[PDB]
Amino acid sequence: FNAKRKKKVAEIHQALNSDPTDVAALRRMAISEGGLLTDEIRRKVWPKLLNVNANDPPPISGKNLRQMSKDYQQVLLDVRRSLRRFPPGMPEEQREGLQEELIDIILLILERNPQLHYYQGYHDIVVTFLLVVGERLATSLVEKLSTHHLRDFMDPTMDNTKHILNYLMPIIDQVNPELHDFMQSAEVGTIFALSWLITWFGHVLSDFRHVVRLYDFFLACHPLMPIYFAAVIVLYREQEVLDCDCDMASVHHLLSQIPQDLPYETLISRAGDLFVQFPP
Ligand code: BEF
Repeated sequence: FNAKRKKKVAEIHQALNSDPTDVAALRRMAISEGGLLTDEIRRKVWPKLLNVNANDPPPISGKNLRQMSKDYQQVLLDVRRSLRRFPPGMPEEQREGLQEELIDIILLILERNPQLHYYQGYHDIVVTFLLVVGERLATSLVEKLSTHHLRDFMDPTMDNTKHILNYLMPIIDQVNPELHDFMQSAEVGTIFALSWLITWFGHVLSDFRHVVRLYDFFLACHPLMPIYFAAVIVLYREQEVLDCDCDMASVHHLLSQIPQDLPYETLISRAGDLFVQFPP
């Protein structure tokens, strides 16, 4: 509704202009329907959700960032194969400048944080931020995300099948023991969910506008929330899975193929509920 949107926009403005900043009202707003509504609003709100300040604009990239980055060839390759992330209406020139900044953001964060290891798909998170909030803020926000919500993904000692994936099955079991037991016998594992988690579902929801609204939700929530969103998608598809061919090839095949037009607002609700009933 348009009356509701006007009220939500004024409530966001009231929260930004309060003392103290009413961050609690901003999480509520990010969690509730439509999330934060616009990128202009997100440029102000996302840094509050991650508790990052207007700060020393990241001690500049040193000179020769690219020349000293061992991951430059990998990052260049990943970024070049990411054109689909950009509005099809976006002029070629404008897009190629954003690709240049996307490379520099990733490389700068890696250089500032040598304990972090690049992974394929990281650029799907970084480009979303660059498109929403621009290059300086994308850098300081993603850096905060990289050292917290994404750290295990960027840790090569960390075994991603342990850790984050290890939550998915008990979650599904808590809510639907049949589906749990079914997927157990298919020996399907949890690897199917992994691409979703490390790219924050950029290839699960088609509409870029839906993806950014999901980032509102993830930024407002505890860092394990994406696993509950994965769980809720799997549970949504229960019938389709219970009608499957029961093996690691069938089960994988179906779940990996994402339905068009998922009810994201409903699934976002359900992920918050599930989070409450089976917390980390
Ligand atoms: F050009 Be792909 F590496 F098909």
